[PDB]
Amino acid sequence: MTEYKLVVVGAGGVGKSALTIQLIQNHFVDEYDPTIEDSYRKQVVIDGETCLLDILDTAGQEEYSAMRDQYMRTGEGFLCVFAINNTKSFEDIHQYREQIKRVKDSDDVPMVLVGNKCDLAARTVESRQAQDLARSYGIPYIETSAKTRQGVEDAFYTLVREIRQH
Ligand SMILES: Nc1nc2c(ncn2[C@@H]2O[C@H](COP(=O)(O)OP(=O)(O)NP(=O)(O)O)[C@@H](O)[C@H]2O)c(=O)[nH]1
Ligand SMILES: [Ca+2]
Ligand SMILES: [Ca+2]
Ligand SMILES: [Mg+2]
Ligand SMILES: [Mg+2]
Repeated sequence: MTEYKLVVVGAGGVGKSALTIQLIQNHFVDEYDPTIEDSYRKQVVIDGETCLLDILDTAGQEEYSAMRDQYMRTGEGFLCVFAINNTKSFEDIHQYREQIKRVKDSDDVPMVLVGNKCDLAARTVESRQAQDLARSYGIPYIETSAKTRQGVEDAFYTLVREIRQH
């Protein structure tokens, strides 16, 4: 069947793991255990197509930045995650986009910009600001909460649909 290689990237603590685990395992991870690099695989039906999602859950802790080139090489689509209550994490997105862009040598890499933790009220990144960033990359912006499940399937499925447009 069709395999889609997704890679989840973004600053430490933005909820990359919580998002992936919510998608794959249907529960919310409340505790914070920084990730080195984990893999998840699951067969799902997306728009009538039975396919395999191979998802790489990457490290946001900057001390592991050396591992980025490797995973950006293999991945087919990238979920670029920031947290809506973390302005620095939003600012950090460009550095992830730029590296993906360099590694793929393409201004046309399947990506989705994700504003996570939308269940929290301490918002410092307004939807419109993120929409604008995404528009500049030519990609969708989707808000999510790994806690409530809001937008979680939408984000990952949209990334699959972006890979399909390429
Ligand atoms: N309220 C709320 N908390 C969230 C959400 N997503 C993640 N968190 C919380 O934020 C913390 C960090 O989540 P985690 O998924 O570990 O982040 P990460 O981006 O994978 N970190 P790392 O880059 O170090 O691997 C955890 O306490 C988790 O419960 C969300 O949507 N809402
Ligand atoms: Ca829990
Ligand atoms: Ca682009
Ligand atoms: Mg993690
Ligand atoms: Mg502001």
